[PDB]
Amino acid sequence: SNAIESRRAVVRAWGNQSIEEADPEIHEFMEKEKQRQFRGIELIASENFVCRAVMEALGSHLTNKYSEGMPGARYYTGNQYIDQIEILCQERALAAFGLNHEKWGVNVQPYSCTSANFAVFTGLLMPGERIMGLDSPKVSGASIFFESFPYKVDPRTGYIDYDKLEEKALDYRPKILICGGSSYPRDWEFPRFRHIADKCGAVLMFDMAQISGLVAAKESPNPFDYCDIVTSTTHKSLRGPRGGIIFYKRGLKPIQYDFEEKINFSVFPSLQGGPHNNHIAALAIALKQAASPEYKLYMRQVKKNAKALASALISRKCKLITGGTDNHLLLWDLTPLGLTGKVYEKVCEMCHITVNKVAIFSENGVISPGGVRIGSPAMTSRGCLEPEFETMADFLYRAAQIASAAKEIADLRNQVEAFATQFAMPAFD
Amino acid sequence: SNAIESRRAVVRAWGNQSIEEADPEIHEFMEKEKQRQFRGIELIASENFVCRAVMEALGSHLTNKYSEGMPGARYYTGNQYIDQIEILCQERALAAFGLNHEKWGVNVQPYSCTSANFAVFTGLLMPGERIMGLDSPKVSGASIFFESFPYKVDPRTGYIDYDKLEEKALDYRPKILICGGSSYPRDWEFPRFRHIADKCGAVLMFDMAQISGLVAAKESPNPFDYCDIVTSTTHKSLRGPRGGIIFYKRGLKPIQYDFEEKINFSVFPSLQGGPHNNHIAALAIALKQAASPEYKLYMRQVKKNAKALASALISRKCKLITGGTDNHLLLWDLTPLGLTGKVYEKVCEMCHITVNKVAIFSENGVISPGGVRIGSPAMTSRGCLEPEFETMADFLYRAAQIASAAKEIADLRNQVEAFATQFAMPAFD
Amino acid sequence: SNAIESRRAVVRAWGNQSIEEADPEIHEFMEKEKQRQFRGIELIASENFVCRAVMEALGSHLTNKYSEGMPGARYYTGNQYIDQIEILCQERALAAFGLNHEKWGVNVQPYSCTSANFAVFTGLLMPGERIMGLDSPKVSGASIFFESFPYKVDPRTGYIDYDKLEEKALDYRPKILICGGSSYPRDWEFPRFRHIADKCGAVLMFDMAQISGLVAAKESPNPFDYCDIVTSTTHKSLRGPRGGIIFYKRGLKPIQYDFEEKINFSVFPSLQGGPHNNHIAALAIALKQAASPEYKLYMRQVKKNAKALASALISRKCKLITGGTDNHLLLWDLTPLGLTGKVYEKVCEMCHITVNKVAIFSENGVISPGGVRIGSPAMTSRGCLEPEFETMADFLYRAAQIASAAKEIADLRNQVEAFATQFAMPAFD
Amino acid sequence: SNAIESRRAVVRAWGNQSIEEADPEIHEFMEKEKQRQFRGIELIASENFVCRAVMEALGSHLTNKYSEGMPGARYYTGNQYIDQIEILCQERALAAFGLNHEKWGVNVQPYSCTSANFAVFTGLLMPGERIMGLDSPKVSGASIFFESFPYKVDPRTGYIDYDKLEEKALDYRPKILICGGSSYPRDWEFPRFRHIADKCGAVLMFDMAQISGLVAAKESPNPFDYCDIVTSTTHKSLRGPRGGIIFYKRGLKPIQYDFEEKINFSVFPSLQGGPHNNHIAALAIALKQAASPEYKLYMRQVKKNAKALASALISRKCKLITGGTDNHLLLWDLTPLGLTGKVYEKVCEMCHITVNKVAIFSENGVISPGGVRIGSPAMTSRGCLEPEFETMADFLYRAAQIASAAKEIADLRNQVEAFATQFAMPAFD
Repeated sequence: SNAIESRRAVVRAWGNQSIEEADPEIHEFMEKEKQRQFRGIELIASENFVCRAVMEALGSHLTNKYSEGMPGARYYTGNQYIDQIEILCQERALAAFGLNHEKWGVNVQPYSCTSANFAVFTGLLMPGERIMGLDSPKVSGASIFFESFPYKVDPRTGYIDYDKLEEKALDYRPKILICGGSSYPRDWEFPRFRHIADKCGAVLMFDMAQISGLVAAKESPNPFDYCDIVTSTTHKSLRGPRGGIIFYKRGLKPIQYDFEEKINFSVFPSLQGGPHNNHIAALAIALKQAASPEYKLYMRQVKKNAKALASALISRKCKLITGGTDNHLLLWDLTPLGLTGKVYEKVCEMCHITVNKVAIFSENGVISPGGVRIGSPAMTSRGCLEPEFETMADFLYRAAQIASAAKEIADLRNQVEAFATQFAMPAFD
Repeated sequence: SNAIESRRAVVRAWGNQSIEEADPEIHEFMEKEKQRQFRGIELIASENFVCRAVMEALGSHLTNKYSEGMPGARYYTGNQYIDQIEILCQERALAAFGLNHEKWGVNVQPYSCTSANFAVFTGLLMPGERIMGLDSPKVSGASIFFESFPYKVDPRTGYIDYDKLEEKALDYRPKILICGGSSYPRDWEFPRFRHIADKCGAVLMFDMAQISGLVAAKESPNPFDYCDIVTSTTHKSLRGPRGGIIFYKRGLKPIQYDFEEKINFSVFPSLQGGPHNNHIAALAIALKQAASPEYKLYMRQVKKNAKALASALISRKCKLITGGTDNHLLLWDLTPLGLTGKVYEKVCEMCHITVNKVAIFSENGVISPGGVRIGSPAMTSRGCLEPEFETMADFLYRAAQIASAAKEIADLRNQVEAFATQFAMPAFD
Repeated sequence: SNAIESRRAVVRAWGNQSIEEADPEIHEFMEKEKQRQFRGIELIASENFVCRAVMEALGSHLTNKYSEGMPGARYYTGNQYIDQIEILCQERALAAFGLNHEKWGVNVQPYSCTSANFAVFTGLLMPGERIMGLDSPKVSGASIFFESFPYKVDPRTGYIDYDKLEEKALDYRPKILICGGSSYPRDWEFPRFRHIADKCGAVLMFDMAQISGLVAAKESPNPFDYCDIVTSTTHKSLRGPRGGIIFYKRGLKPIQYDFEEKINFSVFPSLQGGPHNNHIAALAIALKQAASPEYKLYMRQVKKNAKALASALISRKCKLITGGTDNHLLLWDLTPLGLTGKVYEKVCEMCHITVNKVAIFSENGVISPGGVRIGSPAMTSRGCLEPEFETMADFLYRAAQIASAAKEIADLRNQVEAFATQFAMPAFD
Repeated sequence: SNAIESRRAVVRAWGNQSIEEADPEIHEFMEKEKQRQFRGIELIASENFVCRAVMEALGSHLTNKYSEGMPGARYYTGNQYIDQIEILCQERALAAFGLNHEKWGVNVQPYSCTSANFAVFTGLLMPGERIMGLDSPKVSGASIFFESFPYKVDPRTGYIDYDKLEEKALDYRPKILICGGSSYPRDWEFPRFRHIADKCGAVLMFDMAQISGLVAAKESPNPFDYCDIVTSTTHKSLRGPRGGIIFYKRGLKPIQYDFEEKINFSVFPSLQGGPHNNHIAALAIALKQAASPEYKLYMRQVKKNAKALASALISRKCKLITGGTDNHLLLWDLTPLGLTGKVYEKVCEMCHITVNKVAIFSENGVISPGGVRIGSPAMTSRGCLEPEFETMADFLYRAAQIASAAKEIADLRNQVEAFATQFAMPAFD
């Protein structure tokens, strides 16, 4: 039919336009942002670069299909292939962390790690029961609808005070004891948490926001040997898309485990709509890489690049909280240098160096504004080895040296850009 | 440096792989799903096809940047270009609906319409205050943390009973009166809601889940002349990515309006993490199209394709709830034909026809399982005009005729596939 | 010992003083009030006159023993005889209402009927769950801690609309459906409440504040044939001391009944301290009286006196809500006469007539302030028969005639006093 | 009239019967209890002996008038004289504790100290907000409807650890910080509580259940110098009737004070019905006595009798918690003697000695069941001086010697009786 043929040309002329054709203004901004990422140093601990395959999935046709529900029993029919993808993504999630499907289940639908945590609480608690997690020195949604009693690192050392923690948890008796989160540069002592959770009758939950990739690479201690629930992000050290994961115990107890029905129903229909199918397939791709040998090398390099950068700052008499790092991030007290995190943040940005401020403690226990947080995963994905992270520490210290005027920035920005533009940007050129 | 050059080839060999190279198994499933969409009839009222530009944004590099916060005051530095994009997206959102920035504000960060509704409640209510929305004939997250008292359509007619509604709202006095949602095939009488909300002291909220595109095209009544809050999806009639929007009143009242601080803080940091930057730029692209003249033609055709399909079913003595539709969807009572929605759902799927079941009322007021819901936006984007929606009604009725055996399916599937494969699939060939 | 002997004189010198000796000022005020009760007409439906036995119990030595707990299981020792009194009082309560101890249990410790109702809610419900009771045309403690959705009488008739109530209860699904309370001048239809409670899954509670003596005397329908929980006052028509009672079902269901442990534990130790031993023994005396033939004659006179007062107002063309009464109280609309309840209230008081105002409806549906409530138990305990209640109707009407003029109050007060002093006052001379 | 005359005989025949006439069975039980109090040693710290004036008020005609509301603003009319009594009682309460009416207000309606505490919470706090008080080593109504985080004494010493308490309060940030309650044998340090309350932003409440007479007599530190709210019982050391009191700050702050309207409205109509008029007049009598020189001598003897009983146990090598007492009560650890509190409890009862068991700590930190609590107000009101409290220590110890053998109980009971009957019983002969 000639009418049907001209109908196809109308669809294609709309459906098949590129960004530069369809929205010149958005394309201009998206190109300026590609240059910004290529021409700067990315030291924000929670940033990374996704590969092209992850990007192809993110920008694919699976979003056209609505898939409310969980695989196998879907609200909408026509999900044969979306179901395969999500099951494969579930299987790969269990495999990346060496989990057995008879002891662990996994939900890959949370829109983010925050939603995933909130989903755990909603599934396991009545509104107003007691949770107890780590706070940085009614804001969060968890503390609006639940009673939350955050614990704190020892101001004097930067490390968690586990004895005070056991006292608090025993006194308060939360239903969920949460470890993980914020920006803690050392290893969590999962045995002591398990011991504490056992004594006070709480479920033990690990939020692996910042370190899921290290755990997968067997380069951080394994929470799954000790926790009952583990949630994670998918975009940080894992290098997948935005999103979150909920892992939970299954089967008989050391009466069965309760989590699976409650958590699934809490994700949908309670708190979310349909899943972001494009994100789920992208995560399948990232989770298949998280289990590769190549990815284990990357994570080892992340850990080694963070150490090399820490050491270079230590050799310039910088005060780092806990004195270093076990993982990929480090917290730098700028108060000795007479600087605040806010001021330093803005000077670094003037030099194509992105860091972010964080609240820290002074030795005496007062909250200081002079904290900055940095990390290695992003520039490690761009190819940087240890010599380059030492150079970057030199940029960082020089920026601080400048900000102690509280002109010469042009030199630093020129040097940072000359430096950064030497390294590939994944999925582009 | 030769070392730095080989470092670039390592990054590129990982960063620049395609799906078919990097994950053959996921690529197989994603290709089977492209064929499924191309070779079938998509009649689920909430599905649509995104264009390539939207897809290019969805699969772009903006996700590498973390952008916690709202534009202008960001937690992380380095968001100059992401801020531009989100502001442009905010401006375009106001423009698509003819809103003035001095009377309306907009947040484009909700991960979905559900999150966006939940965000409104969290920002405006204490846990446990009274909301009152429309229900289909403690499940939802809103009813877990808030006291919710759903109202119902008149079982006898399918239409909302506004007099009973005014009585209920006056008796119960909710803090928020919500219209919109589920799968209501007629126009909402915003004047009566405003009248009812005024009498009982509630804020008036419209959830335009299903009809945001019609509203934008000035082809459905305008909620913004009457509501105080309007939330919407972004992937259904709008043809953007997944996501939600919150619009809210600003400035002086007919003491200023309160919504802006509360709703923004509820989206972040309370309930969400950082925004899905790729989704926001994709939405900017879709919102710039939603305001075009071409898009107004598309929506007019959606409305006309839904009517043509309704009429063709009416001429075969099908019972449709309210007897037709004002918009893009229609609800079909299959009980006369001696069928349930579940059974019919599975037979259609055997013929590459996707519909979804919904609960409906019988005339006497008992809940019937024989409801099915269908809609026109998806196949309208593939180019279908009214003659093709009449053909599709013929497929639908024949499928029902078959399912009254409660063999000849091969003929129907063959005919549906021969039919569907005549129409372009946006962004592909 | 001389020492020990003189120590007795000191104790007696303090312990054995009369009120007039020890507190002349309080004695003066208490004599003024005794005169006021004797020289006045007491027409407040809630008031009555306790006998000397009740007063001797209220003013006895049982208060000296602290008795936290329930009988047979008390916190303290020394309760051998207090236990027997509370047991006897429990047994007499069951007997007064014809109840069998292995289908009904009873707790006589509540400090007041309000406490008793709140104790039931605390025991049976989680904080924030739904109750539904009658309201007069946040305030109550029940509505602060639970979600209350009150129902109302039909404004046009004064009677409850059981069809609107069944609708509301099915829509709202309360966990407790309460009847009784306020000042309903007619019989509750317990069979309809039982049917409504059954359809929506609620516990059926009757608060028999006003009519508990009428029920005891078999002059009002028996709530225990239908309810699951029955609370009551003890000082109104029962003529006992201040306090409340909780009756609850026991044993097998037509799994055992839940209430006993939950309700007792809510009374003590959750909401109350030790019981008022003086009040429990007083109640034992009143409950023994309530089961006797003489009390049945008193309640019959109470009904006949209220009926005679009503008919006398009716012949003066007064408008009474529902047009009369089934029990001991009536509601009178003073709007036609051009008076407010509060204006008429204070005029009556000048004439030694105590009544109290109440909110009522007008025939349309607006709240009228011209309601007054009166009832017969107090003056029936003073000996008045039907002729004396017709005299009192004449006083009431003449008082209203005076207040429509807004002096000759003096004449009406003197007539009320000459009238009221004709009648004995229980327990004095 | 002959009719009217015979009607008086009927009323008098019922109204004027004695308990012995009207209820022989209750009279028998009440005489048995009068003997039991007279022939026993009452060492329960909570008990006391009301005088005849208090009993005549408790057994008077004021109960016949219903009096919902606060004085000067009552629901009903006819309250001219009841108002003056409650005013007088309010004034005497302020006077007994040296308070000025334009810095402190008082509500004398609470049915019990427990009711009074709960009324304060309901008035000052939203449901689900945080209180923090002392617990003995969900249960209480406060913890069902609010979030309670109890603090505890230092197990090793019996004293409160004010440094751990300041830490807890800063961590938990309660809205009300409560001191007082349970059975603390030592002085509360109000200055530290005020400092803790200030640092964490809480209202400071003192529940003076046990020591309200000592405070009135100036024999215990004055809580009103530091607290914002003070509740109290009325029947323990005050020797009044059962009931409670709420004192609250008024007027300008060192914006006005919030408590008055919130607290009064919580008492009535939220949580209670009308007040117990007989109890309010009784309290007026007790409060007048409490401000008199004679009462100050009684409380001094109460302190000296408790001190003499303690020293006698101490010389028998008993272990008392904190080693003694500042007030009227002491706690005794029976673990060294090899006894449980409950075993010793029931033995004492066989010898006409009333004590009650309590939970205590061992020196390590485990809960011991071997606690017993005793105190001096009851037998001091019967006339005992220090020598008689030393005799009583000998009874107590000899009782414990018997129970370590787990007969010669008979000898000890007969000695207790011969001893106890030496002493007068207030208000009888």
